[PDB]
Amino acid sequence: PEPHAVLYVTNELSHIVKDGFLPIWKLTGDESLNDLWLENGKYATDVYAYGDVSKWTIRQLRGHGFIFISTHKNVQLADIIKTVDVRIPREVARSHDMKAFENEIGRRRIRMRKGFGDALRNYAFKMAIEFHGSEAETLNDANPRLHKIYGMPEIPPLYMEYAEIGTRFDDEPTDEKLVSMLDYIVYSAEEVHYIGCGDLRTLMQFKKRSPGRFRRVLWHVYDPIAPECSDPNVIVHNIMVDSKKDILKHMNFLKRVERLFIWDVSSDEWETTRFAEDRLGEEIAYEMGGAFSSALIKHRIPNSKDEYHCISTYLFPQPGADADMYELRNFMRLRGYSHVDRHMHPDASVTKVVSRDVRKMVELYHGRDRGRFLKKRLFEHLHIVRKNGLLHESDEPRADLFYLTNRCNMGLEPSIYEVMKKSVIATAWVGRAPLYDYDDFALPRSTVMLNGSYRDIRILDGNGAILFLMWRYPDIVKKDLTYDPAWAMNFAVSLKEPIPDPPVPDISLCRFIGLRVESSVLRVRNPTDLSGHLYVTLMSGAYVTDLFWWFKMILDWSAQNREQKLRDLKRSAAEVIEWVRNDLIAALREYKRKMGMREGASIDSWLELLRHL
Ligand SMILES: Nc1nc2c(ncn2[C@@H]2O[C@H](COP(=O)(O)OP(=O)(O)OP(=O)(O)OC[C@H]3O[C@@H](n4cnc5c(=O)[nH]c(N)nc54)[C@H](O)[C@@H]3O)[C@@H](O)[C@H]2O)c(=O)[nH]1
Ligand SMILES: Nc1nc2[nH]cnc2c(=O)[nH]1
Ligand SMILES: Nc1nc2[nH]cnc2c(=O)[nH]1
Repeated sequence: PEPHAVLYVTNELSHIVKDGFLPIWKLTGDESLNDLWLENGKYATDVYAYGDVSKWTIRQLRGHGFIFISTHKNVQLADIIKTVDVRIPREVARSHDMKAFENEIGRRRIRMRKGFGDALRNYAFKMAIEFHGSEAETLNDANPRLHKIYGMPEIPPLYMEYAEIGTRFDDEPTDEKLVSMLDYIVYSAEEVHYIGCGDLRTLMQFKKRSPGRFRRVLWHVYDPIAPECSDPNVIVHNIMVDSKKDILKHMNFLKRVERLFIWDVSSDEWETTRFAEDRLGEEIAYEMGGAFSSALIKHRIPNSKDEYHCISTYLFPQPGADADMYELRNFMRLRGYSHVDRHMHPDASVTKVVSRDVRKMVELYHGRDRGRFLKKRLFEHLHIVRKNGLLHESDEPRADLFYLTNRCNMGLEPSIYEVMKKSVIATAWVGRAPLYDYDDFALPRSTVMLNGSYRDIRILDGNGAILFLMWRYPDIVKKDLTYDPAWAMNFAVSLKEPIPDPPVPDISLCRFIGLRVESSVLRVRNPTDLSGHLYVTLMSGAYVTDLFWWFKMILDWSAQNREQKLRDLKRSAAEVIEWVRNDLIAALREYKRKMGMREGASIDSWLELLRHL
């Protein structure tokens, strides 16, 4: 709503910037500390800035909201040598088009959006066990043997009891049929019996394509026509399969593992054959309900039958499958050991299918130039546990990311805070901007700042948090990590996180950019320094910082002593950019004087924590 980035460019690139209609800061590397804070403090939109920034650290530069743009991969600093955030392609200078240039900045900038979410996420796999409002991404980096991934993802087209279908959505071309099958089924199974594995280009491309989850799986692959395989996680079977005795002989019962059953089998004048192949695929699985958690059985749709039977949990259109291709896969969940609790997905049973309702089903969702999102929601739906955060009570520690402030959750604020009162790490939208690509609403910053900050719960804006995690967990969040601080500040981040001893006023906490431009706007629109300094932060709802800690840094920490207090920075490897109980309590009084009801206990709670400490 207010937060900007400084789009710092390098020298060769500078001259053009001068053309476009956004403001240009200019340096001049001297410039004492307190210049950059008052200058930067001017610009209300994003800016461009060029010139010598030798002397500064990075955290110092990110705290200002710098984004680094050059023809070069990097740029000298005082802290370290920072990988350029946005690299302009040569020709796409050069040529000085101002628009091509700017247009260029934005893309990468949205490409940057992931970096942020990532560091965060990455912290939480270092911390939490439950995850709520998850998706394919959080899935993608989950250790399924430890993490516990929940949410309510948007559900794919299914046949069962039961139809409702479709309805149709836009989609995109994806990995070929068979591979793209593997793609959504293989998430947590430790062992995989693949019946009918053919020439194997299938399975092999899966490896050459997504190697990790290939390699943490054991693969029995049954087929007469199957080749040899050097890969030692691939016990290859050249027997053909009519029974479960062909599969049983090859399992270790002394050890509990999640096993997966994939049946994809067809022979070489009509084809009941085709049929009693699939049925068997299934039957063999069904007998072995007891060992497998799952079955991705092939299921071609008959010509000669108007409605038929089968044992199934779900039925669905396979992504990247040819339009004419009239074959859905059947998914059967089963009783048998699993790291993902699938009980919600009903215990695979007998199912009457109206061929034509299935016919239509292929007709909406199949097509070579489709499948991308289908695949997601298939994958998403199969391996996330359908549970709802605001409502769910956890015995273990949890993470609550980028789902809380979604438009579905509207008006149920109370719960949201209760979450943030005890989530390892959760996040809320706060940005008051237009603001494309993102569908959330935002919380009054003030309200966040006050409900949010607890003894255990640290309450920063996204950037603030990034800075903090850099400073506290330097190798969950490398200093070099590319992210966009502007955007990072449309987020409110909470962390189960002790206030520092000593409460050193590190950038991660103490940034407050443009608080002066912020203040005077106040006075001319709704009128009425450390005392007032506080009132603004709240009145502005430009800022989301950790009240508690900030408090505790003032009275317990500053002053104290110029001498004795830097020193306790050194040391705490902290750093800064700006270089009494009776004051603050008035701030509060005045603030809620201007806002009964529309807040905020609490306040009351906060006041009565000074008038006690
Ligand atoms: N190695 C090997 N594999 C075989 C063989 N036959 C089928 N497959 C396996 O069938 C899968 C899908 O085939 P495709 O999608 O081309 O067609 P289907 O197998 O249904 O065709 P099929 O029923 O065997 O042939 C008759 C024709 O019916 C046509 N058809 C038209 N409308 C429909 C419909 O509504 N439903 C079905 N099932 N078929 C329809 C199909 O296009 C098809 O060409 C292939 O991936 C392969 O694994 C074979 O002889 N050798
Ligand atoms: N910043 C950000 N990163 C993400 N990574 C995946 N989803 C998101 C998101 O909504 N925001
Ligand atoms: N099946 C599947 N779908 C995805 N959608 C985005 N990433 C993935 C992935 O790794 N697997």
